[PDB]
Amino acid sequence: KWDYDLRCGEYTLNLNEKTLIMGILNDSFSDGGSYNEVDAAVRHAKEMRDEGAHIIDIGSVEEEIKRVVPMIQAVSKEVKLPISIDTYKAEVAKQAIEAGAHIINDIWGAKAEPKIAEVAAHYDVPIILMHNRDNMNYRNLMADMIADLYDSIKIAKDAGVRDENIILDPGIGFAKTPEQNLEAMRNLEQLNVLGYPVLLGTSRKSFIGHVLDLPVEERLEGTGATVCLGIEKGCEFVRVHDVKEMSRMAKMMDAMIGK
Amino acid sequence: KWDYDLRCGEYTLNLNEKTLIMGILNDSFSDGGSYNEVDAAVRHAKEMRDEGAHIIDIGSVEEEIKRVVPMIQAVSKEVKLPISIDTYKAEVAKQAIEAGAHIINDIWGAKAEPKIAEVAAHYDVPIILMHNRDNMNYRNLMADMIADLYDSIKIAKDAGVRDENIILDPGIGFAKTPEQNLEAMRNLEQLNVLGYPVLLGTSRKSFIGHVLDLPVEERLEGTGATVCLGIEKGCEFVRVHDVKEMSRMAKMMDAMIGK
Ligand SMILES: Nc1nc2[nH]nc(CCC(=O)O)c(=O)c2c(=O)[nH]1
Ligand SMILES: Nc1nc2[nH]nc(CCC(=O)O)c(=O)c2c(=O)[nH]1
Repeated sequence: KWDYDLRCGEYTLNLNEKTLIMGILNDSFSDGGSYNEVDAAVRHAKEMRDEGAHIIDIGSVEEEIKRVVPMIQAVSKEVKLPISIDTYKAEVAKQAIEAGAHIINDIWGAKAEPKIAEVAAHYDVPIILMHNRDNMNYRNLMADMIADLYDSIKIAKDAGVRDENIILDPGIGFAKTPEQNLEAMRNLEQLNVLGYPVLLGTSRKSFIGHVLDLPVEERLEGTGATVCLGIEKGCEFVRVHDVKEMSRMAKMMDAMIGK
Repeated sequence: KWDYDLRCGEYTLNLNEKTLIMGILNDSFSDGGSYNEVDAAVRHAKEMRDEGAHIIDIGSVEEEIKRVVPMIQAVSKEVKLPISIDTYKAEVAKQAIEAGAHIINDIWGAKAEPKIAEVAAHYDVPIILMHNRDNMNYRNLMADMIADLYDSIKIAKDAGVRDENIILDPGIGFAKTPEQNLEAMRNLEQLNVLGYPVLLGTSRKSFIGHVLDLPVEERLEGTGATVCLGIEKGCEFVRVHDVKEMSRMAKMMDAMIGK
């Protein structure tokens, strides 16, 4: 039970009533801004909003800014929903919050560019710290993830990030072998000891294919399974591609566990 | 971990390698036997077999026999898979095992017709005892289910049913209000204390509709959720309509829990 709300500027996400669904949002001849790109992005944001999403996830440094900023301007204007920027770069994160993004989403947990934590602290936005490393050489998988995530928190907190603006992510499908991904899934509740909300990103990932022997477009039931087990282990967010399907699955879980 | 195998005549089901999927099998102008009925039933058994099922569930006393026997004769002849007979009637169960059914499936847990337990004992077949009662007046839901199931076991055991041929079923969607169905789902692990394999039948049931507000044909993600939570609480079998989808979901769960 959370004694606070996730504060994202205009919108506020309660962490107790339901599992929050973060939808993953989708051009040559262009460096960024086109009518085809930004319109296709808006149609997708609109659709995801209609089918249950609570957050929209939008994700060459000069290029990244000129691609992603126009998309954030449009979607935040036209879809009444908090937006997260999927970057590990300090400068891109700044840009995106300027252009209207509400939440930062760092796949390197402030280790790639520590200054990103300083960006987060400054704009007073929620930051997702995902587990990652440049190797798969674990002494004890869970004990090391928790160790590594903790170092991400230290960087965030030293930078002035408030406890309430910190969300953790086990980084499934990162620096982990098929068997190590399943181990983290099996032991996800361990992350709860750190005292922070947890986000789970497993949608359509490679290890589902390893188990089911099924290609990326055939991983819906597999995704569902990982979402269900994640919610049962106390996840606050799930980052999925199939918003309609996962929303229903999340909703039925919530009823059963009594969230 | 089970130190024995579920013995069903010609076929043997191991209870440790995977969650066993039981598929639910599907005429006017006829009292039983027609070419349309039994062929449509065989096509369905064949399909379910092809998409992951491990058991086929086939389910006016004179009528019941003349309807169900011809279907069992055909399916057991043409599909290499154990068959269960979904009845609570002693005479129908006898007939069906004579006609080739391998497992009895009693929705009244030997309380409607105690002589059915005697049928089961005699042919030495596995029997599923499902929780049921003629009222919803519970002191303590779980404590009462376990009490009631135990009385089913007493009838079975007095009749000569061996411990290894007994499987339990919480009887979700029976004698339980929408809120009581969710409570049993939340507390399913409690059934494990009785020492018997558990089968979970929640496919497309009314309470999924109550939660999701969705009609019977729109309850696939909801079913999945109940299956995933059930496997996580240690179910050995799931009784589902959507064999393709649930098999994949069962398989991905099994990988994650380490079954
Ligand atoms: N927080 C978080 N951010 C991500 N960004 N990008 C990716 C990669 C894109 C995709 O494969 O889903 C990802 O998996 C995650 C994640 O699991 N979690
Ligand atoms: N063991 C068992 N047998 C059944 N027979 N028939 C039914 C009813 C048919 C259907 O609605 O699925 C059932 O739900 C069960 C069950 O949940 N479990």
